[PDB]
Amino acid sequence: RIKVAKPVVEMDGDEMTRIIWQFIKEKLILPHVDIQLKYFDLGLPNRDQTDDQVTIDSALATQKYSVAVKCATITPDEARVEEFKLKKMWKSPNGTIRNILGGTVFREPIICKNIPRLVPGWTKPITIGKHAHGDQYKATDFVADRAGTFKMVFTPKDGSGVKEWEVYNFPAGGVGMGMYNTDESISGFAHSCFQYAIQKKWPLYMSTKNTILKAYDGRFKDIFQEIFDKHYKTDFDKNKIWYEHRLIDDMVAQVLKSSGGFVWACKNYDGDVQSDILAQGFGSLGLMTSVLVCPDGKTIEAEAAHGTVTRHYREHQKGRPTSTNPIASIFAWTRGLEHRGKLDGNQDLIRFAQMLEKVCVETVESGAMTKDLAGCIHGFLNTTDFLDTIKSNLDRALG
Amino acid sequence: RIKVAKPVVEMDGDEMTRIIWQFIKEKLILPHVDIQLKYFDLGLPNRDQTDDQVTIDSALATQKYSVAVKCATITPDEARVEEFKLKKMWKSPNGTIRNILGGTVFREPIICKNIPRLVPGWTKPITIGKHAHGDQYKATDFVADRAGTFKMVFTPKDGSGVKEWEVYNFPAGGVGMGMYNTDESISGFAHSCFQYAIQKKWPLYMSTKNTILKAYDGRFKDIFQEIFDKHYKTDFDKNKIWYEHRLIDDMVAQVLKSSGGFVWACKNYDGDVQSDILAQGFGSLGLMTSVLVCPDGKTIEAEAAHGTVTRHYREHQKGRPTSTNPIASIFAWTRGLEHRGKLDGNQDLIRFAQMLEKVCVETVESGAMTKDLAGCIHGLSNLNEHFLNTTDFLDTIKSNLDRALGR
Ligand SMILES: NC(=O)C1=CN([C@@H]2O[C@H](COP(=O)(O)OP(=O)(O)OC[C@H]3O[C@@H](n4cnc5c(N)ncnc54)[C@H](OP(=O)(O)O)[C@@H]3O)[C@@H](O)[C@H]2O)C=CC1
Ligand SMILES: NC(=O)C1=CN([C@@H]2O[C@H](COP(=O)(O)OP(=O)(O)OC[C@H]3O[C@@H](n4cnc5c(N)ncnc54)[C@H](OP(=O)(O)O)[C@@H]3O)[C@@H](O)[C@H]2O)C=CC1
Repeated sequence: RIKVAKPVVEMDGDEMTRIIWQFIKEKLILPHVDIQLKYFDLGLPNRDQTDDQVTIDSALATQKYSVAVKCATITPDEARVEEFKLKKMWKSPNGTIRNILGGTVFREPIICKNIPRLVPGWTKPITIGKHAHGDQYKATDFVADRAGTFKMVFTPKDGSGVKEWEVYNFPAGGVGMGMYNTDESISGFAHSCFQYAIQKKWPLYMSTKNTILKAYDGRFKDIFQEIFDKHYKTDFDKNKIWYEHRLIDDMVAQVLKSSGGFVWACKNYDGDVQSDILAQGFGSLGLMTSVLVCPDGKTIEAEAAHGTVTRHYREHQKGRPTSTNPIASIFAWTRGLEHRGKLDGNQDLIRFAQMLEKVCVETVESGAMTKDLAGCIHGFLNTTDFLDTIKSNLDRALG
Repeated sequence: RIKVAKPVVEMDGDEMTRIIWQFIKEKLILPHVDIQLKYFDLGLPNRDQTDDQVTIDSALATQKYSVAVKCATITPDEARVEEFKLKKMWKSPNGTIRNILGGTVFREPIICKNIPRLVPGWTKPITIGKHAHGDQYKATDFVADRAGTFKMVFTPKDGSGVKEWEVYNFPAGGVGMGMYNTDESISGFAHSCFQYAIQKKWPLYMSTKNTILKAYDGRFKDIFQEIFDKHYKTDFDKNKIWYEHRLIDDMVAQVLKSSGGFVWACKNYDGDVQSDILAQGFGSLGLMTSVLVCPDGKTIEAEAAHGTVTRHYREHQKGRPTSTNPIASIFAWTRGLEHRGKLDGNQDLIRFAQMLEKVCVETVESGAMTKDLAGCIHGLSNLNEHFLNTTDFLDTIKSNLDRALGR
């Protein structure tokens, strides 16, 4: 049992992933790792009870202890309010955490040699660098229930000329929203993508729709171009790599037609959508890592890219067995452990974390998998039996 | 030559598509069809000169004559202002036309039997119903060059409680934007998708990110669900089909692992992105139709889903040969002519439009194709011997159409 000097922030979640998480912690991590966990229940009942304070606390603890492992959580809508008897529609915990921590979320597939791809052309993996700040996740939206003028107004701190924009004169009912991003957050996002692309010796592509959002998306295009020209142009030339900005509509088709082997800088929203296309295309949502790398180059939050997988939980609620892939949730733990071991200089912790990752891949390659992966092969084991095979193979590998 | 009583609005465009468009009109349409064409040059130099009035005018003309055929156009940014030396960064002509006309843009692949898919699982076609109004296309965005507060003001016209929301307090430089949609536009978009799904006898899926944009995306989900329960539940139930709302992140993955055969209602932005994933996955951006179906159920605007193909035009400008797929552009004319034929009752125009569509598919199926398609068969890196260049391919279309008209 490996002794761990510093703690790891643990963010418990919801539904099917909460079930998988409990097994990982109690049967895969804690039996072989003497680790202190700063436990934060990000389960929807606890978030409602604490009036979403538990979310902010888990993020501040992450900034403090440098490492977080997050279970998928429910982002409530009108239907969840009825289902859980909530006080209100709480903001996305992911949105709250990412806005507090900041940075770039790096997402990439967990490759298994035996799993056929839905996109055979993708011979090499692709990494998405998703901007973790602002945009839709920090937007203010409303229902306009009558006629009225929708205006935007920017009042500078320096008391210069007040700017005013008439967005829309509503003739009747509708919807409106406002959102923002900062030069400093875009800069940190840009630096992280150029640094990762150099490290991988891979070209970097950044996508926007600047032809439409000329000022909003144009700033992303401008900031990335400026930073490349000043700090990374020479390094990119030395490593025989390149940087290119493409329109999102073009980029997505370019990706699908490609053979992989590149870094893709995505805006916040595109990052979510496109990483799920990548994860599915390579094999499954259960086969993708997701790591938030903060601008300080020390703090991380590892998670799965998928959700609480509600549809599989509904079957469980009926007493029926399920076939939910836990590998991504396992990799949230291992990636959080690898980083803990890297900071502490604990070679034993890194070695265990690398070994649990390897057992996951080996188990799939040995023909033991969940329905999502069996479907890739022919068009399988239940959740608990696949997890038991992981536990068996990890104990067998520990000797 | 087929006589046509009523006119069709023709919106000319830019770069590679403008060259292709000239051949289509002069060598494929006009030699066989006596039609009045309400011409509008939406070519970037002309838009600048007329201060973008030509765009507004073309859209008003489409409302009058019920049919428009549009060539892909450049939406200018800073780099285009430098290149063309423009008066300003003019708004998207598509955004402008789409917001005046309104409706849903229906996008689907043009299927060729011998073209291998990049997504082999897609054994049946998929139609995207793209909301053509509001959102990022009617957005107001800005660069905040200094610290300051960004707030939204909603002033009700009835004189009731004026509302305020502070979006952000900028500590330094940044970006801000505001956007909207209407209940009327969402309702019309909903009705169009449900009706098309019944017509196809296909289930309908609508995607949003309502968990994040609880009010904005929530309105789409609510309006679609309201309209389904009230007007289409029985019609869907009798036709063995269903309607389902999905989160966009789940939807895109569900689509990629599907075998096709459904209608996908997309919000404005997603509609563009996902249409290009669909087009590429089925074979090419050159093999997809795009038709704007207005709320009046009479007015349409047919186009290609792709852009002006700037990269291919940059090679053309160097004097080098290009291999650009004109089929999507040909289908924009055929769909416009097909609809003109339908409204007027002109069966000979309908049959010509259908014949020219048949020629396109048969030409590719005969092994005569552009680089994009040949690359599906032989690989984009290992190719010159397996594809025809642009004009050469177009000459093959011309020859095969002549041969088809012969019999
Ligand atoms: N970072 C986070 O915490 C995220 C949370 N969410 C939340 O999750 C909830 C459910 O959202 P939903 O849209 O269903 O998204 P999910 O990603 O939870 O599930 C969507 C579908 O993807 C497949 N899938 C996802 N994960 C796995 C897995 N581990 N193994 C096998 N298959 C998987 C399943 O497909 P099939 O049904 O075909 O088997 C599943 O029904 C919502 O409340 C949402 O707010 C959503 C995204 C991210
Ligand atoms: N509705 C409209 O009018 C639209 C206009 N635009 C405008 O088009 C311009 C260029 O935009 P861009 O981002 O390059 O998008 P395009 O769709 O014009 O081109 C992107 C790439 O897709 C492939 N492609 C697209 N169409 C064809 C075709 N007909 N035949 C063969 N290959 C094709 C080519 O790939 P490869 O390079 O690999 O051969 C091409 O370089 C911009 O000015 C933009 O504003 C963009 C979208 C829509």
